[PDB]
Amino acid sequence: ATFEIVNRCSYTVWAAASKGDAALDAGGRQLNSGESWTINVEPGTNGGKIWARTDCYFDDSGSGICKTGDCGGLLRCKRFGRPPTTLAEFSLNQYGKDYIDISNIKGFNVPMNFSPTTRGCRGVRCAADIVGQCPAKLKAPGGGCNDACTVFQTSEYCCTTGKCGPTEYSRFFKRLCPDAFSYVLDKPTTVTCPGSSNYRVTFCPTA
Ligand SMILES: O=C(O)c1cc(N2C=C(CCO)NN2)cc(C(=O)O)n1
Ligand SMILES: O=C(O)c1cc(N2C=C(CCO)NN2)cc(C(=O)O)n1
Ligand SMILES: O=C(O)c1cc(N2C=C(CCO)NN2)cc(C(=O)O)n1
Ligand SMILES: [Eu+3]
Repeated sequence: ATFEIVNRCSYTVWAAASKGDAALDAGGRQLNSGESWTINVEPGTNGGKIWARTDCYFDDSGSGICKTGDCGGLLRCKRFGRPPTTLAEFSLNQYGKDYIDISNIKGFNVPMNFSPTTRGCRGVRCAADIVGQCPAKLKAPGGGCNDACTVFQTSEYCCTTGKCGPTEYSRFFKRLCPDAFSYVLDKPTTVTCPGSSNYRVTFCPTA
C-alpha cells in the first residue's frame, strides 16, 4: 500500500512510520514545509502508525533527539514515538478490509488529515488548535498537549483494566476533535476502507 505523507505545516517535521516492533518502509524522514514522502507499507500490516516529530536534531548516522514523538533517538523509527503524538493508525487487509483512524490517546502535537487516495471510504481529520487550547495540566513543556494517562498514570486515564469512562481531559480532546479517539474506550471513529486502499497523511491540513 502507498502512503503519501505531506507536510503542509510552515515548520519542518520528521515523519515516522512504525508498527511498534519494526519500521514501516525506512521508518522516518525529514519533511520540510511543503515536501511529500511516499512510503510503501506491506499488505497485512496490523497496528501501524504514522506521526510527525518536531524540533529534531540528527547526526550523520541518524541518531539524535526530537522534542515530540522521539522513537529511541533514531531518524528511522523502529519503535513508537514518545508522547505527545497525534497518531494516524491503520491495520490493512484484515479479513478483506482496511481500518483507519486518528487517535489522541497518546496526546497531540501536530494537526493531521488521514484520507484514502482510492475509492470507497471517507477520511478522518484532527486539525483543531489542540496545542493552543490545551488544559494547563496537560501542556508538555517540551511541546504539544499530553494525554492524561501520560501525565497522571492512573488506571482510569490509562484504562488499565479495560474499564474506564470519559474524563474531563478526554472530553477536551473530543470537543476539539470529535473524529479522533480521545481515550481507550471512546466510541470508535474507525473508518472501514476497501482492502488494499492507498492513503495520504497530511500534516497541518488547514494550517
Ligand atoms: O515503542 C516502544 O518503545 C516499544 C514498542 C513495543 N512494541 C511491540 C509491538 C508489537 C506487538 O506487541 N508494539 N509495540 C515494545 C517495546 C518494548 O518491549 O520495550 N517498546
Ligand atoms: O525508549 C524506549 O523504548 C521507551 C521509552 C519509554 N519512556 C517513557 C517515558 C516517559 C514519558 O513518555 N520515557 N521513556 C517507554 C517505552 C516503552 O514503554 O516500551 N520505551
Ligand atoms: O525500557 C524500554 O522500554 C526498552 C529498553 C530497551 N533496551 C534494550 C537494552 C539492552 C541493550 O541495548 N536496554 N534497554 C529497548 C527498548 C525498545 O526497543 O523498545 N525498550
Ligand atoms: Eu521500549
